[PDB]
Amino acid sequence: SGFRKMAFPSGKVEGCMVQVTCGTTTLNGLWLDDVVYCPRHVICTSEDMLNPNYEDLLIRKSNHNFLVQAGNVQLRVIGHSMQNCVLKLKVDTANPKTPKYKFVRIQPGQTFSVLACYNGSPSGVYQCAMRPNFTIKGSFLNGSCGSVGFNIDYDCVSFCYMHHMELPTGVHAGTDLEGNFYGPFVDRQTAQAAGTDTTITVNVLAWLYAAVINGDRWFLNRFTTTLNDFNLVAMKYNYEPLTQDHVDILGPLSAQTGIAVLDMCASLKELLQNGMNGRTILGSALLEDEFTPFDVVRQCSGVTF
Amino acid sequence: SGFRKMAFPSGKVEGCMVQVTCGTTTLNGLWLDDVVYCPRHVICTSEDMLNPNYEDLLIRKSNHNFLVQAGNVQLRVIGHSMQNCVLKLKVDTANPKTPKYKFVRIQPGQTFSVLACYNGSPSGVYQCAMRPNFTIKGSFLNGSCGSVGFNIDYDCVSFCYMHHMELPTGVHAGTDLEGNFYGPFVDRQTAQAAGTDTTITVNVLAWLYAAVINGDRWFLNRFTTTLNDFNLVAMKYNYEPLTQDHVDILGPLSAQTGIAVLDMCASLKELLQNGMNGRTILGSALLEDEFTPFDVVRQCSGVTF
Ligand SMILES: [Cl-]
Repeated sequence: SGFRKMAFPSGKVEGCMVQVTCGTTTLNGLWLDDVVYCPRHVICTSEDMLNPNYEDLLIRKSNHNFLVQAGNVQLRVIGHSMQNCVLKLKVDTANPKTPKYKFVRIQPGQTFSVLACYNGSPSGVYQCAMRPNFTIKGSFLNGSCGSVGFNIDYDCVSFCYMHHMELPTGVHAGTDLEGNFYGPFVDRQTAQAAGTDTTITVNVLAWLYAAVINGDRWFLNRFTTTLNDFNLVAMKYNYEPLTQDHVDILGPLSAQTGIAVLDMCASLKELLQNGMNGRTILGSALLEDEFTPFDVVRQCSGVTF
Repeated sequence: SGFRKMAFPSGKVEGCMVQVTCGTTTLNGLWLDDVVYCPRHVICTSEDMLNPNYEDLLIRKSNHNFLVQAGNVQLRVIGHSMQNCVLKLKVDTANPKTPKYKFVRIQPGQTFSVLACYNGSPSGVYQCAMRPNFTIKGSFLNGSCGSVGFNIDYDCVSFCYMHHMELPTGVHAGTDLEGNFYGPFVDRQTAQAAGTDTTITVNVLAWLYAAVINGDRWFLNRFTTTLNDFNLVAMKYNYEPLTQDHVDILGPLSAQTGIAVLDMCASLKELLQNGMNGRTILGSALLEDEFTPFDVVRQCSGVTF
């Protein structure tokens, strides 16, 4: 029993964590086959970051200006290129430990695991989620850029994130592994605006579905509701509008528990209106929306990757 | 910035996760050099678990009855032995990926990371803590026995836990890697009693110290206190009594923040007496005691293992 914030096993991605240094700025990289993917603001100086002309700055750099080291071995950088907001550094060697992998642009609301790294050296792992406003609330210090997010399905590591910056709000922003920023964010140390975040409704209902499976059943009520009436309570509380596709995604869970989705929506409706009353569901005095219905089926199924 | 529940990089321990099967019961193992350490209730049947005579049961087993497989390769079990509540199975081979390691019996209150495994296949990782009553609140399903807890310091993997059973309370119990159960628990499917747990005080004060470093400063007050008066508020709320050694351990943090320990104890004292008032500290509406003062210095220092 028990529901905890679980993260995918990090070993496969650890082997690909390298260190890239251009000038004084040193950040992390990801070595898959003969390319080392790193954030492109490695080429900026201390006075370039408010508005860098990344093109001209890179035109001054050559291959030998980039210093890639996969731990203690140094890699001969034989090509350099810029895709969007990342640098793709061809190298003479292919990572012997290159996992079977795929690059993916996850949809807002889907969860992944971060291997927070500093100087190419893995430090630890934790599960973060792409918020509706394309931000992630994680744990990053200066030198964490390049730390990639990822999922693991059976044997494939589907990389989906790379940390780039910390926003004024305290949350963080990154790109996919093609360099396209999640959200409206650009890699320049400017005051950027993270939109009014919302609360992933399909994920709070799935974490409540988990509590029922793990003993916490006090929220379950006699009431019911309509999909539109819970969406009127939702809009008040700045929750994500619920669709029929959410109901169908939460179906497998709704059957293992025998509770209808719209019934669980009444129990949710009534937790928002009357609060928590000092009680705890699955160990939290708040409502948790960082578990997708797959994370709930997975931990309550004993999946192995 | 940001404080998240981080877990050590799992790669080094993943290579040592194997599968041990005796009869129908299949559980996980840990392969370090030429020994495979697994929970000893692998030898029990469906009608042996209320009160197994582990000695006689093992006397009927031989080496060939144990079926160890490190993934797809099968290991020739050449010796079998019982240390306390674990089985130590000598094998013809040494794990090529055996990390530098040490077995450790952690003290109640210290934290470690669990690589929850099923059928020898790592599933995911998360940070758990040995509660004052020698229980751990984690995420375990049938088949998770053998999942080892561990810490990583620079390069050494200091294994400290192995999951054995789920208690009636819903929490879980395990052993060190010598087989000695943490707590009063015996490996027999009986109704066992987890003592009245307490709240790790040195760890709530360190997670509050973290909030100050990461922006949350509303709990900080003008009041102060004595070490004995906060221990009288502590005993009321079933918190762990605070000692001078706790104060000295929280010293490095108290200096980076400029706030005295006993001052933070007044802010704590006043969160217990008047509650949280619906506010959140570092993202939780409760008080978190699963971060040791090292976990706070580590995440706010960018350590790399
Ligand atoms: Cl909480």
